Amino acid sequence: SNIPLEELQRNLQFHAFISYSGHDSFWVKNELLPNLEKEGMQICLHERNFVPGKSIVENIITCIEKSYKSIFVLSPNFVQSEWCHYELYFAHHNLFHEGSNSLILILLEPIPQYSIPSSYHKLKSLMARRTYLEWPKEKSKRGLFWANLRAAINIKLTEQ
Repeated sequence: SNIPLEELQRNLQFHAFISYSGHDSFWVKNELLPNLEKEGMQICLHERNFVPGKSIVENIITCIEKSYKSIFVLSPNFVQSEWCHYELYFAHHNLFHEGSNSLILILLEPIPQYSIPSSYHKLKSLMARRTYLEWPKEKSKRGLFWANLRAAINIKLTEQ
């Protein structure tokens, strides 16, 4: 019931790469990863999988290149401690060709406008699309979130 990565055009190793902030580690390790790995998905994680002897940027790009999708756990913590790596890399490399299925945005916590610096142009461009999956506060809507998340991971990539 999951995408066979070996039957893809590229030699991908993971179904999705999860980029998150350390301050959001509890939800990622007790909700995100359990719900994805129990379904049989291979996850490139921000903590593990990173190879020693390389920079943090190289480890992130390596996880992205070996993953069918990339997941950003958007939150005030993610903006202040994680997004800068992507804002700097997007200024020179546009590997996510705009409107593409490659990037999946999870809004774990609402991001206030004041906490977003005026220099994070790509972050404002991504959140303006209103295509992110919001973590619901109601427990009854949790099952809808996971169904939407697994679908976003397993949907066919748009031609980019």
